Amino acid sequence: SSEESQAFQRQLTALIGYDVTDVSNVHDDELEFTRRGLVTPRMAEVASRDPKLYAMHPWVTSKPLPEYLWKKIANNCIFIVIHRSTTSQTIKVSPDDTPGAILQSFFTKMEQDFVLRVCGRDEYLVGETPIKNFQWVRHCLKNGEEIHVVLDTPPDPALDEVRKECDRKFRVKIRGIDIPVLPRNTDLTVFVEANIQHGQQVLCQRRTSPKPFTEEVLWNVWLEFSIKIKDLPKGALLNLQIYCQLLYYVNLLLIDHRFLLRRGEYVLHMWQISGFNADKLTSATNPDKENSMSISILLDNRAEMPNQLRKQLEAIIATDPLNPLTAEDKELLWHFRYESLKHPKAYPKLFSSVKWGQQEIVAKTYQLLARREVWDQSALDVGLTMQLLDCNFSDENVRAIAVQKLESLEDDDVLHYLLQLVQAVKFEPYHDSALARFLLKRGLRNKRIGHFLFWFLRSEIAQSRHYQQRFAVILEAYLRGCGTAMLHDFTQQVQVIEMLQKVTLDIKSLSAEKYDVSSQVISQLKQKLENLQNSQLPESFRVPYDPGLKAGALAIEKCKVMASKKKPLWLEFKCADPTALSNETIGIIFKHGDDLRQDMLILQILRIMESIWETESLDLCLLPYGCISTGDKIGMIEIVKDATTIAKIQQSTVGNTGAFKDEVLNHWLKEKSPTEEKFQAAVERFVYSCAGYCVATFVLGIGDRHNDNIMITETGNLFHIDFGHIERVPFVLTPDFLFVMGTSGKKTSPHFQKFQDICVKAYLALRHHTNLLIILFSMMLMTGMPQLTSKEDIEYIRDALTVGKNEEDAKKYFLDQIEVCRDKGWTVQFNWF
Ligand SMILES: CNC(=O)c1nc(-c2ccc(Cl)c(S(=O)(=O)Nc3cccc(F)c3F)c2)cnc1N
Repeated sequence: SSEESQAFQRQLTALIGYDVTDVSNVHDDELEFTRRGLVTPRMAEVASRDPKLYAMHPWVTSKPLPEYLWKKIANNCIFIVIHRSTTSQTIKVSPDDTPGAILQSFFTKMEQDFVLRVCGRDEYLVGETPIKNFQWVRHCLKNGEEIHVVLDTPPDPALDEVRKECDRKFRVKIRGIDIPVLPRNTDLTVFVEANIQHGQQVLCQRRTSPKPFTEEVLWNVWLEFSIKIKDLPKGALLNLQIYCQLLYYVNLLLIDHRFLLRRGEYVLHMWQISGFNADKLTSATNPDKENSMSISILLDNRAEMPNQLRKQLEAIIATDPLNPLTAEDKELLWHFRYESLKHPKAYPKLFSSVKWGQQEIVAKTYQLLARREVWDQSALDVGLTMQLLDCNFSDENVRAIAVQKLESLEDDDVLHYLLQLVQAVKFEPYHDSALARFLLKRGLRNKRIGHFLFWFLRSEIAQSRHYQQRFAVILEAYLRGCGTAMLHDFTQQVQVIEMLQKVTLDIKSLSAEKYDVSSQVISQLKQKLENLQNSQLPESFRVPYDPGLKAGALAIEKCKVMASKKKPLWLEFKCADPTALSNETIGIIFKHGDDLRQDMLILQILRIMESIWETESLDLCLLPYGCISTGDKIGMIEIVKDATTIAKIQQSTVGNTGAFKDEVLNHWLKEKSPTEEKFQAAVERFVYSCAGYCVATFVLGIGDRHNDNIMITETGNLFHIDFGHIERVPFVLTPDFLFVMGTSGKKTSPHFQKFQDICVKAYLALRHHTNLLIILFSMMLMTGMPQLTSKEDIEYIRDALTVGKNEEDAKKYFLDQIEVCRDKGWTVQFNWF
């Protein structure tokens, strides 16, 4: 430790937003043991990575180029437009043409160190991929637009340079509980419930005598459990809870990171229930020693299946993730564990049929996992892998075969799944996990991944006390290997975000909950932005939410505070790239008031749904806008260009306190389209994007939305906003949407029939991926909600995806829902005030 060493570590702390060397809220070694453990995987990935592919991070896919999109290539021909200083020049090109081939199919069209970069962006077309297999290229095809690439020097890889670095039964003594003040109620009773717990399966449970609820309550009882010390499984948690009814909980790992039984005296500060949630499982103690309840404790311690059994089995094995097993189901899985091993899809259920509190069963479990050829030969099924990483599996061997599968994800697919894999770190018993390290590896290997990993981790560190220490240790590890270049770049973004976040807080307080932005507010705002430009603010920052774009200077006069109780800022920037082919603006909405973690989670489910749709050649035209959560009820949102809310459209030549008429959306649509062509391209886009959002939202159960929360672009693209947030309609298909499709008001249309057609296609696309959608929704709820039912809330999607139907029963169902919305026209829209 020099200065040096510590100098650098001070930078890290501000990048993270947490001090990982602080050891004042720990009662053991684990965290520091993870900092040192993560050194090896990091270095291995630094040492092993390609310097120039790392510096240029092509964003590519191995996936087939969809039916739509080929249908946008005419004569096996793709036009690319190079640029050198003031010169341009197109180049006709073939789908399979590697960027190296294209570059010389240009030098022959009349040295080595020139790269095919994108205009506007830190985005290279490089490495050995058919151009059609770069994502920027596919963005340009889907979107009707031309590919523009500058010709310049390949970024110096030197900038990315990484810095030099017993058969006794188990018992617990419950000494007592202490809390500086209760005043919440007068009196009542309290007991401590101590649960021995594995994969949220309670192994044993004892409680204390009840006693009067006073500021200090002492017991001081040995609670003897039914289980032997030797049958405690690794990852087993002492769960300690205070009831009246549940008020407080905390957990202690019975077995530690060094495989030793937790021995000794503990005073543990607890988390308060504020009224099935990832938070409940944390091995972290509450850092607030002042206001917190504490508890103190001492630890002193080959055959042939009856054709119809086999079909019993296969029916169990073919049932959904949320289908409960019975004692019988479990005994059948376990008894026929080797038969079950032949089915990859049985793995979750088979592992839930294990008695984890028996050492000899656990051992037999390990013996069957040594026999892992069927699993290792199986194609990655992400949904099934995801299930083994959720709250029901606390065993490291089980969780580690799940991660093993994830190893073959391409980078493109990591990115689809990144937020939910970061969130899944919360179901890990230990800080250092095969999952922790896979995310670490994948981040260091790819800058795009590594950038989102930063903000994903940072979002949790800034607002999860339960989980911020774990996530900070993993973030530090990332940061000590991403390169001083990336480090430089994160520092800047944090700098800007902090600056811009003060301004949105300051400005909010100034405005009352009254629907008016006062002269002197927009005055106050314009002021700070100048008083900040113009100080203060970096010459240019990378847009988080979109790491290719770089923002430069604000456009003070386009900036404003938004017609919302939340008073978000609407900021606009000049794009610091001269080579950019527009002068369109980079818009970021900063907002305090909403939990944008919920938005993130939903938005990422929606990108996934679009990939599901792509595999079956459907484009439902979602606009899943960028949205980075930054701290407690605060963060950033992407401004969609030429977009207007659907409430604002209705409050037209009409006006305010009334009333909703069925055209207007159509007029606005023609009003906005320069040619009757463009109009029709818009009505088309509307039928698709409409369909996508009705399926998506019905499945996620977030369909009943008010139309100030539904937007549309000038080109017909519908999109829901503010997921926020939190008589029944299944989705928002109002008369004004129908008109545009062309069916006032109980008939059929060429375009309604199409809409109905597209919904049915896309719905059925999703149910093919039913098990994947269900695990995502279930983790979503556990790691990003208020409270959620370990039956009914999660089970919504089961019923939405119409599990255990044929394609017929389902098409019916969805067309039924389409109707409910038509039968109710404007009811629920009006029902708002
Ligand atoms: C009026 N809003 C817009 O024009 C707009 N809104 C968004 C947007 C997307 C998601 C969310 Cl969650 C939001 S917001 O609810 O936080 N901001 C907002 C502020 C004033 C009025 C609104 F209707 C808003 F949605 C806004 C994106 N691009 C846009 N062009």
